Amino acid sequence: GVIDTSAVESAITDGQGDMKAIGGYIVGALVILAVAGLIYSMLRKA
Amino acid sequence: GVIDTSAVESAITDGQGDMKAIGGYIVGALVILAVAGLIYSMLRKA
Amino acid sequence: GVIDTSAVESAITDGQGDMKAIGGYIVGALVILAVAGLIYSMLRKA
Amino acid sequence: GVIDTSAVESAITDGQGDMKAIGGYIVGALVILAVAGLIYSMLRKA
Amino acid sequence: GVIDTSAVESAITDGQGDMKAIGGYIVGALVILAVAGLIYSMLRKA
Amino acid sequence: GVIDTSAVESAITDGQGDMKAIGGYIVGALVILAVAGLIYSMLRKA
Amino acid sequence: GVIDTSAVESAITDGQGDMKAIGGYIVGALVILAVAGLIYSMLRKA
Amino acid sequence: GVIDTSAVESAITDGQGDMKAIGGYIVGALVILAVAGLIYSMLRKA
Amino acid sequence: GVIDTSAVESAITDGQGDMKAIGGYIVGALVILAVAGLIYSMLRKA
Amino acid sequence: GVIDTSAVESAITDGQGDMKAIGGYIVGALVILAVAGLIYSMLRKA
Amino acid sequence: GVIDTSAVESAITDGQGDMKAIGGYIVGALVILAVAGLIYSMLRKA
Amino acid sequence: GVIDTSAVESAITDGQGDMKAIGGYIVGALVILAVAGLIYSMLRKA
Amino acid sequence: GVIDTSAVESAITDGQGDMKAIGGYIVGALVILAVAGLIYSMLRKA
Amino acid sequence: GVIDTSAVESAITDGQGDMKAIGGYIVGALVILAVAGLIYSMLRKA
Amino acid sequence: GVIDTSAVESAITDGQGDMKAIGGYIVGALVILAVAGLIYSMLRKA
Amino acid sequence: GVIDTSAVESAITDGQGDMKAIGGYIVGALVILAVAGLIYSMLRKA
Amino acid sequence: GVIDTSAVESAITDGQGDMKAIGGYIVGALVILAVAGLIYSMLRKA
Amino acid sequence: GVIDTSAVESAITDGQGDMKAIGGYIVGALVILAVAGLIYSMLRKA
Amino acid sequence: GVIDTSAVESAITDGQGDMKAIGGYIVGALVILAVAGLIYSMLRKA
Amino acid sequence: GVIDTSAVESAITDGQGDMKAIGGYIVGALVILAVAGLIYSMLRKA
Amino acid sequence: GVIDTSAVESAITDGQGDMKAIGGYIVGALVILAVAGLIYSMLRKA
Amino acid sequence: GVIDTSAVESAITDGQGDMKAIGGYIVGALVILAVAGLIYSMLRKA
Amino acid sequence: GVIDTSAVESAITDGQGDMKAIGGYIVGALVILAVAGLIYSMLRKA
Amino acid sequence: GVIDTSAVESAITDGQGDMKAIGGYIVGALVILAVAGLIYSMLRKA
Amino acid sequence: GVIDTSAVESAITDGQGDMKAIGGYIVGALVILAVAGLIYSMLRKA
Amino acid sequence: GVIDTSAVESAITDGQGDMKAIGGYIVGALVILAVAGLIYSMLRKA
Amino acid sequence: GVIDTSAVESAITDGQGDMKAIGGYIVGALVILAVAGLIYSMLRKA
Amino acid sequence: GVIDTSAVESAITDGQGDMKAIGGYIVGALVILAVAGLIYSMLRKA
Amino acid sequence: GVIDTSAVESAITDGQGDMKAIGGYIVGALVILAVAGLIYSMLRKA
Amino acid sequence: GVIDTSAVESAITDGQGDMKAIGGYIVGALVILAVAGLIYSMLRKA
Amino acid sequence: GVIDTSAVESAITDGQGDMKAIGGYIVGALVILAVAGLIYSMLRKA
Amino acid sequence: GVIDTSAVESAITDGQGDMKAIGGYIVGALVILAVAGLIYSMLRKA
Amino acid sequence: GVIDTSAVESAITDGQGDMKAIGGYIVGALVILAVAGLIYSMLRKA
Amino acid sequence: GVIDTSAVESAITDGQGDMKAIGGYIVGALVILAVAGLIYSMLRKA
Amino acid sequence: GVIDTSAVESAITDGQGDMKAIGGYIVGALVILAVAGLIYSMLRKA
Repeated sequence: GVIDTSAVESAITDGQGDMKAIGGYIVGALVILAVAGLIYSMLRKA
Repeated sequence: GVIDTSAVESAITDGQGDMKAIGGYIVGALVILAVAGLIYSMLRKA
Repeated sequence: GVIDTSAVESAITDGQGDMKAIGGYIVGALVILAVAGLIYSMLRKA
Repeated sequence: GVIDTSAVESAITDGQGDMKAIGGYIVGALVILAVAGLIYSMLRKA
Repeated sequence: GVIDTSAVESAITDGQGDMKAIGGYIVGALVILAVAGLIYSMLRKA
Repeated sequence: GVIDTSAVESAITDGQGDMKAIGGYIVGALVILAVAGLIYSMLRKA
Repeated sequence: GVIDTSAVESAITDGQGDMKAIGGYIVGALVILAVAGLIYSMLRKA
Repeated sequence: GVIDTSAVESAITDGQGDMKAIGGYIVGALVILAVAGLIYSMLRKA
Repeated sequence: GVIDTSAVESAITDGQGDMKAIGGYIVGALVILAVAGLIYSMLRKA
Repeated sequence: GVIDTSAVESAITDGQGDMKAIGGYIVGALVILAVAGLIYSMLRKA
Repeated sequence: GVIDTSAVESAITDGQGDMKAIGGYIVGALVILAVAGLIYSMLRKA
Repeated sequence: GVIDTSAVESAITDGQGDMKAIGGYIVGALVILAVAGLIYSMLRKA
Repeated sequence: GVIDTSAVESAITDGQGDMKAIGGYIVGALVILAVAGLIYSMLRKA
Repeated sequence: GVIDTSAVESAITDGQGDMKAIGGYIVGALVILAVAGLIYSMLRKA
Repeated sequence: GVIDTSAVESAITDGQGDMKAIGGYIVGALVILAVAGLIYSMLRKA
Repeated sequence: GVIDTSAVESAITDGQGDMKAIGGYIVGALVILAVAGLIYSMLRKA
Repeated sequence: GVIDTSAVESAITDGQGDMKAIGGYIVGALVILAVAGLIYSMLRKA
Repeated sequence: GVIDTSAVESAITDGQGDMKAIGGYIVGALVILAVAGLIYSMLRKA
Repeated sequence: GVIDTSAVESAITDGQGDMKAIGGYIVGALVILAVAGLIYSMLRKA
Repeated sequence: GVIDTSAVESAITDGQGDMKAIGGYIVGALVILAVAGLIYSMLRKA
Repeated sequence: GVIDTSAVESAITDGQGDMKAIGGYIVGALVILAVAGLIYSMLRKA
Repeated sequence: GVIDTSAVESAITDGQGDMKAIGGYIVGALVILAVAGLIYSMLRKA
Repeated sequence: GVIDTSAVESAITDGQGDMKAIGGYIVGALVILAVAGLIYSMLRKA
Repeated sequence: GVIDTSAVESAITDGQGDMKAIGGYIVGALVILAVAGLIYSMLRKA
Repeated sequence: GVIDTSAVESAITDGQGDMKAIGGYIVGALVILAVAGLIYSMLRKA
Repeated sequence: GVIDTSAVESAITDGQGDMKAIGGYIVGALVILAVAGLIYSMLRKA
Repeated sequence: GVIDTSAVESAITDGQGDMKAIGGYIVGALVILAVAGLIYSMLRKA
Repeated sequence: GVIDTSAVESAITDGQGDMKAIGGYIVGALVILAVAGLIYSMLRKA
Repeated sequence: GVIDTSAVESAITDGQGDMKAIGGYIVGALVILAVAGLIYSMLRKA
Repeated sequence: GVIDTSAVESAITDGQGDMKAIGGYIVGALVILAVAGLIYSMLRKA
Repeated sequence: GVIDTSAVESAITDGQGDMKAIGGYIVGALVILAVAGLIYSMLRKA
Repeated sequence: GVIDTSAVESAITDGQGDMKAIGGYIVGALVILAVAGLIYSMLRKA
Repeated sequence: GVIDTSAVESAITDGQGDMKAIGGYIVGALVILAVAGLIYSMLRKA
Repeated sequence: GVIDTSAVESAITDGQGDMKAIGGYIVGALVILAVAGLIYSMLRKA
Repeated sequence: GVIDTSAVESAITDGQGDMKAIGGYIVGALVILAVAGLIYSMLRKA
């Protein structure tokens, strides 16, 4: 008997690996929103 | 007479054993989702 | 005359005996599924 | 006959146990959001 | 003639008996989800 | 038959219990904002 | 012939019975959210 | 001549008799599943 | 010759009869879910 | 055949019934906000 | 030969019939939400 | 010579005759399942 | 088939109806502010 | 020799014939679900 | 073979039809808000 | 259906009611300023 | 639709009405100053 | 498809219509201030 | 069936109750501003 | 030998054919939602 | 295969079309505010 | 796309137009003051 | 509902009260100027 | 063996293709909102 | 001796052959579902 | 349920408390202006 | 992939374009105020 | 003896092979959704 | 069961703590404005 | 006598042997599903 | 195994790319507001 | 990332540039007042 | 059995960790707004 | 695991960086106002 | 947890720091006005 669930350990890892990519790159675009909003509020201020 | 259902006791155990692997490693990827979502909500916040 | 169906009484009993094994050990693996699913749903929740 | 659903009682308990972890630690991050938002509103105020 | 389906009456009863266990204990973990979600929504609220 | 949804009655109650905490303590910080704003307006006034 | 689906009539009723509990107690916690939000908006108002 | 198939009429009747037992008691356990599922869905709902 | 499949006509009818019971009573519990959900959404609304 | 969806007609009605309660009583608190704001603006005016 | 699937034509029709009930009455409660929300927004407006 | 297999022609016909009964009446109970399932899905829907 | 969205036509109308109330009565209080401000400026003038 | 499997050609055809009935009428009830869901989403929208 | 998805073409159309109703009538109430807000701002202006 | 926006009609009225108070009493103090200024100018005159 | 800005037409009119009062009565006191100044200059003259 | 934003064209127009009222009548009261101020300055002059 | 939205009637009432507190006490501080401003203008006057 | 799975090629094609209908017509109703939402947001905007 | 998202191209266009209406007509009312404010400031000036 | 800010060009122009009116007519009254003051000083002179 | 604008009635009164003080005491110093000026003119006279 | 998932490669591509349409055209309507809002803020400004 | 299981080799092959047909054509209809779902989610998105 | 808006009663009170400070001390500096102006006018007088 | 945010570049430009219009024409009316004020001060001067 | 499960090793591999296709191409369409949503949120932002 | 909302009690407290900082230090800068304005008015006075 | 069931021991072993192949390789394709689903959920998330 | 989330890296980048466009061009219009406001305040000044 | 706030540096500069214009030209008119006042005082002198 | 939700404890912590970063750095930019606003108000003051 | 919120640290910094630009350059224009106002007051003085 | 509002303490301080600059330097120019006015009054005196 057996069952090599070793290709899982690996394969799942890539899964996390890509979500860090999506997870990071995603944020990169929320900063543009962010800062562009501080500035927008600086100008309308004075 | 007899019937050695001892290879079961064992063999099934591996079954659980691998599901803890899938069961754990699976969660590892739900945290990436999770945290990447707190941060996403921190940035859009302020 | 006669017919010793006593080796049956016994032999069948083992039959039940092993099915409790399969029957129990089997469930042991449905809990791993179970709990690993509550947790999976806790994380995706918040 | 029988069926030892005692490994369930236990195993499920851990399930709750971990969800209190996820459940608590999760909130720990909603306070950071929270307070960081009161302050954000104090500054923009005056 | 006969057929003692009395060991059934009993044996099935345990079946229900254990499902109340699984049935209850299962819910115990859906409350943790539940409440942890009210609170999560209280904090993000104000 | 049965289903002890008594652990709910309780468990949910804590849920409300904590939201009164969050609910109160939250307000404690909206007063600081509040008063600090009356005063801010008193000074700029005269 | 027959089939006593009378234990259903009953057993299902409890089902509704408990959902009124969950159904009510659940709402009890949405009011805390609610009111705590009117007040939160009263203070930030003036 | 003859053939007393009267012990059949009877003996078969018990057969039905026991299947009503199995048939009923069996259902008793499908309600536990049932209700425990309505409640499970009430909690996850709100 | 013959074959009195008249006990079927009847016996099956009860079958439908009970499924209307299960079929109705079942729905009775989906309304509790339903309404308890409209209200839940009314409160969180305003 | 049949299916008494009459307990729905009723049960849903209560649903609306309670939302008028929440719906009305909710507004009662938006007037306090409202008027308390006209007055707040009368005083700061002159 | 044959197969009277005429009791279907009918029986299914009731099925639609009741879903128009649920389908309509359901909406009746989404208007209460709706309007109660326009008004809620009128008051907080001025 | 001969062999009157005419009592067959007939006798078999009844066989079909009863299976249309079982065959129809059987379906009558699959509609109850059916419709009771559309409705069940209408309610949980909205 | 169908769907009586006629209770909407009506129900929404009341919605507008009440907002004219809030909408009008609201203004009634902005005139008091208004005039009380012309007069306030007449007196401080001479 | 022979074997008139002509009563099949026919008899099976009815089989398809009725499944178009069940197949169509069945869908008639999935539209009610469908549309009643677009509308449900229109109202909750604005 | 076949499948009359013609009752769909129609039935869906009504779906759109009603959403134009909800869609229009809904807006009718956003104008009341709108105009009542221009006027509110005219008065507080001078 | 309904929505008793009658508690508004009333409640808003008080709003105006109090602003007449603030509105009047406010002026009472602008006369003191006023007259005290005519006199101040009479004396410095001759 | 509508918006009765008729209570304005009126209410504003009173506004003018009172300013004629303040406007007139105010002048009444500038004549006393005036004449009392001609006389003051007549006496100091000769 | 469609969307009758014709009730807007109209409804908004009234909005302007009333603001001309407020806009005009408002000025009517700034003239009283105005003239009453020329005269006030004529008298104090000589 | 049922749904005790009676704990709402009450709970919401407190909501209004506290907003009268915030609503009143808030004004208490706008008078200090107010009067302190009349006096400030009396002194700078003469 | 053989097996004319040619009536499949065809019959399945209709299957796709109807899903394009459902698939298209379905979208027709998501645009009404869509646009009616842009407009809803235009009005509440200014 | 296919998917006629051509009814979108169109339908969305109307969406823009109406927002130009709301968008323009909306401004028409901000000019009345505007000019009525220049004049208001001309009069109070001299 | 577009935005007809042409009704502005016009509407604003009237704004200037009326301020020339107020602007001129206003001066007409400062001459009366003026000349009436030269004469007042001629008489008191000799 | 309510709003105790009674603390205003009072609080404003003090406002007038103090302005009579400032208003009177202020004049006390304009007499010293006054008389000291009659005398100054008596002496330089003869 | 085989499986021509080539009709996927294609068919999915159209999927993206249409979402660029919806994706673009959608934005076209967010600019109208956008600009119409800059202008709205220019006018109310001066 | 012998046994020509050569008509099998062939005949089975057709079996696979047709399942590739069913297997492919089947998928063709899961893409329509698929894409029609991406688009459905694009529209409801913005 | 509850909501201790008692920390408000207090906290707001301090708010008034400090504004009396600012409110008083502020005036202390308007007297210096005041008197220093009577004297300035006494000296330039004679 | 793609996303033609080119209709933005353009559309926004018009936005600026119109604000220069409002921005300029607006000033045209502040000069009338301006000059009409120099002259007003020249006349009252001598 | 034997059993060439080698055509499996291969055949299954294609299975994975195609799911990477579906798996990838599928994502290609979730990015369009994604980005088109960042942009949608950038525009509505400022 | 449980939920340690104790890290909230604390964490929120810091929130208030920092707002007292911002709240105080903020005022420190409104005094500079204040006093620098009394003096500015003393000098321009005499 | 005898019976060499030794070719079984062996032959069956291969049976298990191949099922590990099918058993493993099968899973290899459930991971592709799995991961491709985490990622699908990451993208739609933010 | 694999999953080419490389088309993401790219595709998301464009997302940021366009938001810099919207982000910049957006600001271009807040300066027009800005400067047009300094000038507006220069003119009304002197 | 980035944000070209370079169009600001420039655009603001023009802002100052025009205020020097308004700032200078404005003064040009205060000299006319000035000198015309020295002369006015020379003539009335002797 | 088991389930190592230890990688959560950790992973979530980073989540908070980064939100303190976003949470702090975010505020750093609200001070620039803040102070730049005190100064802006100092200059326009005198 | 991880999440590189390092592109934030940076990106936000630029945000502050640009607000110092807007923040400074903005003030540059409040001085022109300022000084141009001292001078304006010097000339009108003598 | 935490929140370093230490960069505030500092940053705000500079805010005061610069206002002392503006606050002082501003006065420097009110003395020039002042003295230049004493002298102006000395000369016109004798």
